[PDB]
Amino acid sequence: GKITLYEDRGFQGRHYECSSDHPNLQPYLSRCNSARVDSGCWMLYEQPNYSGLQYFLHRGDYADHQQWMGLSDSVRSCRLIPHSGSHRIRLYEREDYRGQMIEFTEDCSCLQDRFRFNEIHSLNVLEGSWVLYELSNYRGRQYLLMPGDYRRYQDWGATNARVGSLRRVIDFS
Repeated sequence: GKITLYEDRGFQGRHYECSSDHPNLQPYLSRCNSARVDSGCWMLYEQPNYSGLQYFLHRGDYADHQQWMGLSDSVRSCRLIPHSGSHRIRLYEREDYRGQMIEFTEDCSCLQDRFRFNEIHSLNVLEGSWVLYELSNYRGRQYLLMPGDYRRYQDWGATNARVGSLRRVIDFS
């Protein structure tokens, strides 16, 4: 994958290119107001070491941080999200894989049309990477999910269990 991050909007100003995870962009990039993703899928983070607010970017041209729903021009680390050639996830009503479970292999724009709960308390990412969204239609706080176990909502970086939609991490090209 390849991404170029720019200090000013419209692909202007000082910039920095990444082709792998970068845990601390601060020396190389003082702010981020636009990005061009040439390939791969990326998660931008407000704080170093993959912490703070998260934002999913795929291939394309993002002329303003608002296009990735960025709440500010602070981008201080980024992950190259591993490609996968399938997706499967189990979402659970309660912590520790308890209660009702609903399984997905495709995107879901409104979890509540499939599952009566406003919250998911644990999940198992069996195949591929996903972005979990606080709100329906891929809005609100974003949480990158990579293959592995998540016994509690705090394991995906959330401060509560609210979930509204779920998206596979896929490069269309």
